[PDB]
Amino acid sequence: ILDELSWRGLIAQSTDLDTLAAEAQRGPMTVYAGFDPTAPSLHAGHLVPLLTLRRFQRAGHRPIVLAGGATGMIGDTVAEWTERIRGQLERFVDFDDSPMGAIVENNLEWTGSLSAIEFLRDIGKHFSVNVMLARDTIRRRLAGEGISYTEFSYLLLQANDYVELHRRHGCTLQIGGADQWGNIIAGVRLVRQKLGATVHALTVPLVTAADGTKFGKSTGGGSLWLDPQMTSPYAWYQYFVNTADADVIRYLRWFTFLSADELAELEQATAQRPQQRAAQRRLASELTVLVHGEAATAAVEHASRALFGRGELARLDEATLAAALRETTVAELKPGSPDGIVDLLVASGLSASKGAARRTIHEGGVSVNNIRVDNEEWVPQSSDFLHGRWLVLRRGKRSIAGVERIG
Amino acid sequence: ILDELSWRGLIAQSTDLDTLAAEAQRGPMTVYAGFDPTAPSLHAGHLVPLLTLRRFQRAGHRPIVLAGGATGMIGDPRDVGERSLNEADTVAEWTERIRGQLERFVDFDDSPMGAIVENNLEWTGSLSAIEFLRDIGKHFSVNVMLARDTIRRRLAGEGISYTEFSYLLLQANDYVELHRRHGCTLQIGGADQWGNIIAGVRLVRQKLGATVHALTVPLVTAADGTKFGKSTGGGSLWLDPQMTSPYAWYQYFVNTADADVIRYLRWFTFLSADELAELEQATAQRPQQRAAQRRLASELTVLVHGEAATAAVEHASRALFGRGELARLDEATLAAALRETTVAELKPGSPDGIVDLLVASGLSASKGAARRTIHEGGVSVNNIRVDNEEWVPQSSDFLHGRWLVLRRGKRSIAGVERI
Repeated sequence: ILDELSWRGLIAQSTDLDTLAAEAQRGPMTVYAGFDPTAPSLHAGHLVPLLTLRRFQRAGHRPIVLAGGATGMIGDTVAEWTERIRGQLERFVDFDDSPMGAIVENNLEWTGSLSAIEFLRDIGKHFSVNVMLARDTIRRRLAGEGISYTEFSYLLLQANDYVELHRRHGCTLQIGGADQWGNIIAGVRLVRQKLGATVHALTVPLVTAADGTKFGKSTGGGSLWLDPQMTSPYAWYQYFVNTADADVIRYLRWFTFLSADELAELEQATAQRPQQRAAQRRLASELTVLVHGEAATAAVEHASRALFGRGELARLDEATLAAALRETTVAELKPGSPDGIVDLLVASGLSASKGAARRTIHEGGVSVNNIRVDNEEWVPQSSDFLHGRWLVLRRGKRSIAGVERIG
Repeated sequence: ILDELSWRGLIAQSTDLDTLAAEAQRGPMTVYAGFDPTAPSLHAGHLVPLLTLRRFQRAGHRPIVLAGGATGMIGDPRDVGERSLNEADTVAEWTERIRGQLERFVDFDDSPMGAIVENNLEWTGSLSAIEFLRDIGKHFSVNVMLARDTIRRRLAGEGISYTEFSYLLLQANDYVELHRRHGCTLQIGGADQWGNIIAGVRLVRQKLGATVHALTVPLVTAADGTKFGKSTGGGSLWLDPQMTSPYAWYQYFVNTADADVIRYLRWFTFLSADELAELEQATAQRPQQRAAQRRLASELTVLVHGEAATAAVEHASRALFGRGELARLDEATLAAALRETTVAELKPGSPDGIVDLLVASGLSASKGAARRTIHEGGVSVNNIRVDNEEWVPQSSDFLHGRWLVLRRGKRSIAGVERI
């Protein structure tokens, strides 16, 4: 288990690895990871922690998801969050009535009834201002935009959480994002002091692409939401299928369960057959199946291939095609007005100039509905529209835009 | 009132005086001062803020003494084993003892100007970690708190616990809470306390939008540079009689240097500018007579221990050096009086003779040197010139059947206490 995470490169930081491995084989651990419940859904940023809990469960350990209700209430519906999220959480970890079964806790269970005086006396006395400050995270925030005394205290609440989870569920490892380290180790120390017991920390890296951009950002720079109504399965698939070649294997070994040999063979694919995207499409299906299931993934794949001349877009059902198209720019054609391939290309944002359109058309690079267009004056026939609503324009084999009929 | 304080020289630092003056005329302010002592008693160190509170009342305003109960309840690293059984009862004992003393300085009665003594546990006790961090903690910059130089200097080396770093927020909060509950509009303290008093002023504006005020009072230093309110060698002078006898209280103030006596009279008492002028001349002209110091001692012993105990302490210190009759003295006073000097304990069997007692009590170094000093000039036993050498103490000589007052010249005295 620590061997798995290690070959995959998933262990950013940790307490003693040998002492931890020792605890692992000893018997089924209870691992936990924290979550802010103010959010209406889990997004792409929760994937590594969540996936890493899944990894621990497979290896036979028990995962706990700790809802940070305390902070949500201080910070700047916590029963509601759970059931809003439970559909998603279940995709990663298993909730059964047995020993390794998953389990959502809420740190309000203890923090909610914690007085200011207990906090300051029984927790705060074990903490040195210097040590707390003595951190690049807080030191950056101190040098940067400043930190409030409340923001500075979170560490203590977070530490207490570990003590309280160890007491209540025999919990002995906390996992988190690489940036959450201080929070976690604080908890290990507190547990040592308040309880005499020895426990562990292990962080996983933040994912950031070779080009420097941060993982899980959408088109508008928002979040990639696990929730289908917020981020469509298509938007979800699309995202991972457009992973750079630089990153695709790393992402695969970090996010999926492919064996090192399977990853060897895909590594070759990216080397020898890069325009074919074997690695991207595999990554895309694995992460889309994970979150949105197989049936939903199947549609998206067909749609995705159809849209790029690799398929049959007549056989895609309106719901699917519509969703697919609404992720690209779409020119909404009405009575009048374009009604011509040249016009449509510029309107849909596929060609900049009407001049540019003409050019690419005469290079054979333009296709409507996967059929090529030679003629500069081409006009859309009535029977061309898919489901009476849609045209699919494409330049080369990579860039597509839509056209929506309107009344 | 601001003029009263102004000429007496009692404004160490303040927020704008004009604005504060404005509010004073507008009518009765509620002024507060806080105390969070070690022991369960005030000492000389508290006099100035407290007597200053008294001035506010005399000037028509309402004083509040805020017992800072929260800090002590947080301060002990002791654990529930041992914290619990006692915690809340000793806090309630600490407040009543202090409230008893407070009644000397400030008049409690139902009335608008009626003093209130509160304990900041009436809000902090039920304050939750979440409320704390949410409602109060958000208004503080860590950067700003680190800058504050009490903290800046104390944060060098091992530095400080999260708890010690937090007290500021709770201190500040007391101001907010007291403005909510009593429309409290000014806090006063010692000069050193400015830092966290303004912390409160500030927090009251942020949280509550109101502009409130701050006025500190001077820390008292002798003209010779020494700190006020410390024992000859050691520590505090307590307001509690069974920690510091009334005699010791009187004598502390009777020994105020000439250099300080008028200033202290000016800060600790209600004498007029003219009355002070009179005593100032008195001190310059007749320094030996100690008029100023005796007034100080008298004024401050009455304030704390009442007229009767002051009456006793004056009679005792007169009778003890011949000038008055020690048959009249309260045993309690006489005991204190002799316990300041060097007292020789006469157990049963040990020698009685006047010469033995002289050597026992430190008044003479030898059995002969004693025999010597007895002759023309004399030792006195209970203001009685002893002229025989083999003089033994009769049973009826012992004052309250316990004490002999031995005196060598007219200045050095010692006590004999039969066990």
